[PDB]
Amino acid sequence: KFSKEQFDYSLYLVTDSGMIPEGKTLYGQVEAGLQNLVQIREKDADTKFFIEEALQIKELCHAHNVPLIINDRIDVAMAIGADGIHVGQDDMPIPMIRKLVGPDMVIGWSVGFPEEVDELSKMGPDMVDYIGVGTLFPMGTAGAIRVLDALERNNAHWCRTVGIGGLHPDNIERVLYQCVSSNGKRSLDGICVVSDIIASLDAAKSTKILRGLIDKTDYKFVNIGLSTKNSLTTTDEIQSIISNTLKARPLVQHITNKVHQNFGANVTLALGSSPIMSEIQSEVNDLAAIPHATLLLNTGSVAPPEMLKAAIRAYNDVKPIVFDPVGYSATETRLLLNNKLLTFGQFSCIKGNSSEILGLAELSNELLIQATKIVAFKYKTVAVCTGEFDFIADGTIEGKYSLSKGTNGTSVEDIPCVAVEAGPIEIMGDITASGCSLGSTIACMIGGQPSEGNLFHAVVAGVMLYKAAGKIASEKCNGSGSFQVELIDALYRLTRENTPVTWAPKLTHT
Amino acid sequence: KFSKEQFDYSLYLVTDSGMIPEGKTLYGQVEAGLQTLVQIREKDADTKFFIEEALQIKELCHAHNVPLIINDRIDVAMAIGADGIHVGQDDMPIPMIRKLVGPDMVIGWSVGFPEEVDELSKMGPDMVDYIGVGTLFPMGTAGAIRVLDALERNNAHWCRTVGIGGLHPDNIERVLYQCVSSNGKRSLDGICVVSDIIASLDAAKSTKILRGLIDKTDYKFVNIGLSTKNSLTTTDEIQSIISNTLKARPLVQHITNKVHQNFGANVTLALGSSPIMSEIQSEVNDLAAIPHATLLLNTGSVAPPEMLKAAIRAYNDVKRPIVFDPVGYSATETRLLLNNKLLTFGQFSCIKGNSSEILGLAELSNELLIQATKIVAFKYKTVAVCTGEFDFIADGTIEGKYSLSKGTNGTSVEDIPCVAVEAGPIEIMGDITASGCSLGSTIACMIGGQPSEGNLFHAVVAGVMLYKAAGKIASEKCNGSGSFQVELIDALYRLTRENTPVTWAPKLTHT
Amino acid sequence: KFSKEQFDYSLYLVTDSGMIPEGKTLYGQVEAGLQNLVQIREKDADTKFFIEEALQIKELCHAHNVPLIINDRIDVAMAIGADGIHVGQDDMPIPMIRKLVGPDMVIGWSVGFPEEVDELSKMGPDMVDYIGVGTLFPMGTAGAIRVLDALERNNAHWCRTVGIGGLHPDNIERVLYQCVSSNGKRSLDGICVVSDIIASLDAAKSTKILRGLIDKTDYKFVNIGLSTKNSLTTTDEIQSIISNTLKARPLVQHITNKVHQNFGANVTLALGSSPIMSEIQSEVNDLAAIPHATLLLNTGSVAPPEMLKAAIRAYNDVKPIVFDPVGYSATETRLLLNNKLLTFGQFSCIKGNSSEILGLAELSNELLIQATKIVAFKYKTVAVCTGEFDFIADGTIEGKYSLSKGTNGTSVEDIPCVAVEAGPIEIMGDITASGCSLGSTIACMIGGQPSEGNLFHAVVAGVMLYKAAGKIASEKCNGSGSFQVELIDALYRLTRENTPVTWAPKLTHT
Ligand SMILES: Nc1ncnc2c1ncn2[C@@H]1O[C@H](COP(=O)(O)OP(=O)(O)CP(=O)(O)O)[C@@H](O)[C@H]1O
Ligand SMILES: Nc1ncnc2c1ncn2[C@@H]1O[C@H](COP(=O)(O)OP(=O)(O)CP(=O)(O)O)[C@@H](O)[C@H]1O
Ligand SMILES: Nc1ncnc2c1ncn2[C@@H]1O[C@H](COP(=O)(O)OP(=O)(O)CP(=O)(O)O)[C@@H](O)[C@H]1O
Ligand SMILES: Cc1ncsc1CCO
Ligand SMILES: Cc1ncsc1CCO
Ligand SMILES: Cc1ncsc1CCO
Ligand SMILES: [Mg+2]
Ligand SMILES: [Mg+2]
Ligand SMILES: [Mg+2]
Repeated sequence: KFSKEQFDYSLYLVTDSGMIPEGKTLYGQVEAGLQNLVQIREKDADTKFFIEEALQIKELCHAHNVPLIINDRIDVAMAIGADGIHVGQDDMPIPMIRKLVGPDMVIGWSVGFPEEVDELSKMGPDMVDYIGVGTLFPMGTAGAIRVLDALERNNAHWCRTVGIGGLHPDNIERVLYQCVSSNGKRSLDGICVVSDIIASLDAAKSTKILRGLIDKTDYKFVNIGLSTKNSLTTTDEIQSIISNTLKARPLVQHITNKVHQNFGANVTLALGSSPIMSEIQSEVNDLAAIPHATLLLNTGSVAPPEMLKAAIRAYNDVKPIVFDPVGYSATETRLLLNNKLLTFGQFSCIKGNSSEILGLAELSNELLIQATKIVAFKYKTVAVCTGEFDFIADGTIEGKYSLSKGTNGTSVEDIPCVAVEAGPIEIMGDITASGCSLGSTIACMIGGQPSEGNLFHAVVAGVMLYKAAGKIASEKCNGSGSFQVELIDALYRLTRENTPVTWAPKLTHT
Repeated sequence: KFSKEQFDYSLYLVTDSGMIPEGKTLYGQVEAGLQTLVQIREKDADTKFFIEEALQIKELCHAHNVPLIINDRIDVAMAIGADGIHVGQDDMPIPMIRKLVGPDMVIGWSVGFPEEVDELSKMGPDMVDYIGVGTLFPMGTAGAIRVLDALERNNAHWCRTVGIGGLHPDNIERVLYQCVSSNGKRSLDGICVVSDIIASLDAAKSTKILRGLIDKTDYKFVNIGLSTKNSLTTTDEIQSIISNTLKARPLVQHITNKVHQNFGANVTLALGSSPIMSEIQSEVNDLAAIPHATLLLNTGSVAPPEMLKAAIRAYNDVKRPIVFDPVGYSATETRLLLNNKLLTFGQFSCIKGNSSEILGLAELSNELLIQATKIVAFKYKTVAVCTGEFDFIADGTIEGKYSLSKGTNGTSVEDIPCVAVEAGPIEIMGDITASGCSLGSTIACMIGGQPSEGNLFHAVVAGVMLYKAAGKIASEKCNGSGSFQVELIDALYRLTRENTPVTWAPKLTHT
Repeated sequence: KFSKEQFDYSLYLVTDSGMIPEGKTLYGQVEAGLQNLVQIREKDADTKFFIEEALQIKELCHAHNVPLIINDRIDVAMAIGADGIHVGQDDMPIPMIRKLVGPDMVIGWSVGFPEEVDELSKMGPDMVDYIGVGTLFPMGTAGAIRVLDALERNNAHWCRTVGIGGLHPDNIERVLYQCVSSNGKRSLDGICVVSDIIASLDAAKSTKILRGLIDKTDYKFVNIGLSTKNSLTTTDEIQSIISNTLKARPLVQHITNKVHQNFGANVTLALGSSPIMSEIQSEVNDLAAIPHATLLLNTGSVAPPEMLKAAIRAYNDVKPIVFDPVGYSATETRLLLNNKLLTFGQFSCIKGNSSEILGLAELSNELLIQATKIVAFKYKTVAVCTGEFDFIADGTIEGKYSLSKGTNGTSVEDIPCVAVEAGPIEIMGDITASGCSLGSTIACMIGGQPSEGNLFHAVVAGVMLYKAAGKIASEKCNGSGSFQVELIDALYRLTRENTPVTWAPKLTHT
């Protein structure tokens, strides 16, 4: 026997016999990754060849102290004395299954939505002693969290969790990283690979690899210091962020809709850094390669979800993206298109206005502080919420993740959030590409940071310089038209003078 | 719950959802059908829709007092208080299953070979409390008996049986009828039907029609007297037989190899009947419709199994008689197949072969040929003829009788009527070609002549004399091979027109 | 250099790069069969990869003392100093080629017809120093000989010959065997394999194999003594042929047209041996396997050339066929169908009447003796020519063949030919299947022979017993109809009495 409690879901290898590399058995693979938990899925063979393959492997496994788990069948295992069974949502009811296998056998369940964890919990312990969460990629992380959360809300502590579907080395760290509860108390208990150890020409190696990622603790997703800063941003600091980004001249690639095209192009080389509006898929790897490049990502744009994914990755592969979802919560179509981009990579910063920043937090004023803080954490990013008060929460937690210990209780309630204001300036809401352009700005700051830089300040820097240059234009203008041209000026000037002690905006604490 | 001893396998409906007539449910069909025993096959669906589906039906059955059985899915079975579970030769080991389901519950097993009945028995009672015999048609009856036998050679008296695979109304009586143990003590306990109640646009009526056949007990496969005759054929009888076939002038169609083409052509119109040598398919249904038609069937011939099955079926659809001459049952791999295959296309009125061929058909000296003839003629429910120095003529039709699992009231392969027709050494008879093909043409002509009140046995025995008779004569009147043949045909031509069987050379003994 | 005269064409390996078994080079193959002459054919690559592959191999070869020969090119070789070149009929003119490569270089030519050897010879020596004869199988042997003959008729002694196209172990002996001149002086100088050594998984082995066959001397094609008998057949002998074939009961399979079907069936078991008319392809191997089986082959029959080839081979594979070509020289279609069967296997005996026996000899009375003798030799068989005098020539030469030394001068003029007569019996020409039935007879004799038997006498036996039983019937009959039935009798009787001292026919010498 095994005790439910000795079940280590670290790296959970689920098989699919029909996809084995030639000149290699299944026993041959499952052995390799055993030397670096295991379930069997055979939804096709003869339930006798099933029982033979299963016994042959149940013994390999017990030699390594690891248990064995079976699929759609509740006859087989029983008949071969297996350690547990894992059924999908359209397989057999969870009560019936316990009535046969009785207490003492690990029961896996596939959970995609939360109405399912509400069920899972309306059954108590000794039924569903774990679950494999939805199908991340073919819902992604965002959905993984709606679940990890219905767990806490239901205090379902007995049930563990393993992430399943789409997992690879080119995305594992990220799944493990942003797949933490909303309260930060519960993360994922493990990962399920398939086409990664099974279909591998050398499963000795690949299993080592996926181990390297799984029990590391450090997702450095961007080459900029992620340390949690509690102390407001200091004049000397904003000053050096600018001095950096000027000395640096970040190449900021703009994938964006058409209105912001010219505007943001200037707002960029006004900040004294070169811009590139390229929506060509073959370049994305050549650009992201350039010394200080930085990616501005706008939604709505005329570009296809293929090339957006190509870029989000092209940069992540080299370690800093700024993402502007506009609207991202207006129409059905925008809703999708964003959520889909949001599973492609890991973003350095998500900047949105009060509608967008509530939509992402999953639907006033204190509210907007609660909200930015969610979105900052949920997507492990510095989130920015543009308004009369720009709020700037930091949810990156230094790049830390763990298995099922979550984050040392660092909820979506207690992360560093701030406030940048200079009172009523309605006439910033009456220019186009205004928020899109706070993006180009935030973006230039982040790009100019060196390794030892700090990501939070570079954003909090950007939001000042902009709110600052925005108070000015608003004064020196006759309306909208001129407002824009005086804003681009106020930026071109504010920066070359580089004397932050001047700047309009007051920086509070949330 | 049911007691194993309460399962009536009569009509055993095994489902397959993915073939339901539109504007009809499964419940919908399985309800007309319970107006016995039901099994549920879902080798595709979701184990959960499965379970819901299994429950919807378990009630339906229990309402008509009939039980339900699952398939491969032993868990589903347990899970829903299923009455039995039926698994295949490559599904879960029987032991394992009994370990989980434990006694009280029925276990079906798909059997097809005898090696499998042996295993079945080396496990004894309370394990496999019934089997489903192979796939009859896509092996056949021949190989259903091979198992029915191993079952009796292993007194596995607990194990019930059901025939399955290809079972339709155009072949159910034949299957029930010739699927009996070699000792005539055990027959099939019931039938499995699938495509025929389910895909029916009127399951209500298809179930009735399958009842009709299944518990009836009379397969009148040929429109001739099948009574078990025990007294030797009498001269008055062989005389009337001839008088009948002369006066009715039977049509004898000849599917036969190329040498026997002209020979038996004459041997036929020399027996006062007309011969057709047609291997045309379009025709068969037209010919076998002629008032006295009869089919003589040789092998090796150039025609395709397609047309042969076309023809065998043709005549059987109309209860007209078939004569079968399997050339070299073991001659060569290829012929072996061909024949074992045709032997499952219909119900023969007579099988005729030499010693080798009749040892081939009995399934491998002198007393031996009597035993063997009795076997071949019982196995395939027919009057079978082994030719040699002595011709032996066993009757195996048991009067067209069949029953369910009561087999045949203990009438084995050993105590059917077998006789014998010798007239001394005539070596010169096998030294002419188509001699056995031509004994057929004769047997074919004599059965052709028979009317309803006729009698199939005596009619075979008639032709075997007439032949061996004209055999003796031709031999005495020749000077070689070539001359022998022309004296034979002539001997026949004369013998009959004078029809005085008081004269004839050949002595009719008992086996 | 190599001297034309040191060129040993034993086993001539011509390449086709594009058909090499994986994990095996071409160098890798050509080496193997070198350790057990060689030409290169590359009608596709770049004439530079050609020149590299060629040099790489020209050196492998010279290490084994073997020369190298090239294909359609007269530039390459020259450029790579090769030992010879082999051009087809649609390649470059043979004069032009000599004008470039000049004397001293072996020039191969592909010759299929004889108008080509007439050309080949209208050029003298030093041009075409060899030829590869037609394309045997995809014309066959029969055509190989029309050529080997236009050689002699032209006394072209300089030119050697190699057989090419279709050669394999399952037919090599036969090609080498019946491919002898008409005068017996010149046989084939060697064989060309391709898809046999090149495409082989183990070319070490296969090259050994094709060597075993090539420089052996003994084609035992039938399990019956082939010795050349000069002494007429003796009564005691005919007597024992019968005693044998009766004691034996040969299973004689009859593939034949429909008229002879019944007749010959009797004429068979009259000779007290069992007959089988089977035209089913799946049986041919089961029958030919039976203790004393023997094949009767009739033309015209309703059977397809596929199943005829299946049988001719099925028997040859087990070692005795009797072949009756009727007509075989009437219509265009018959003409083909026969010539085609005549390349499928090796026949123990070819029985034909005076039209058929002239047609085969390639178009009176002395003539018919000259003719049967040709056909007997040409197809390395005992040929029988039915007439008023049945002639019986023996052209098997004991199963001997050699490379290019032919047969020790044993022409188509000087083989054992005889004559069986019993004067005018017109009424044998007025029954059907008469010659077809001499076949069934000849056939039963041959079948009953044991290893130590002799094939010539068994035929010469058959032709008596038949001419004998034919004189009788002709006497004891009223016309045709009865003639047949008294003939079948005379055979049934003649044999069981077995007292040859009686028999009508006189056996002369041709
Ligand atoms: N009433 C106000 N008072 C002070 N600043 C304001 C303001 N309204 C807008 N802003 C400033 O302008 C920026 C963006 O404007 P907004 O809140 O409308 O986002 P948005 O996504 O709608 C821009 P777009 O026009 O490209 O869609 C902010 O970052 C903020 O600093
Ligand atoms: N030695 C013998 N003595 C007496 N009768 C014999 C005999 N051999 C054959 N016969 C007779 O000839 C008929 C068939 O004999 P047999 O069975 O040996 O031929 P067969 O089946 O090989 C015919 P085919 O040539 O079509 O294959 C019978 O009616 C039988 O009585
Ligand atoms: N004028 C004659 N005198 C003696 N024998 C003769 C004869 N004419 C035919 N025969 C005999 O009959 C045999 C075959 O007859 P034939 O020479 O016509 O060959 P064939 O191919 O024409 C026969 P088929 O009728 O089957 O086509 C010979 O082997 C020979 O012994
Ligand atoms: C900066 C930029 N990026 C893509 S196009 C473009 C405009 C060239 O002036
Ligand atoms: C008897 C026969 N059968 C088909 S055709 C035929 C020829 C007519 O004498
Ligand atoms: C001898 C023979 N061969 C194939 S059929 C046949 C006729 C069966 O009497
Ligand atoms: Mg915006
Ligand atoms: Mg027979
Ligand atoms: Mg002929």
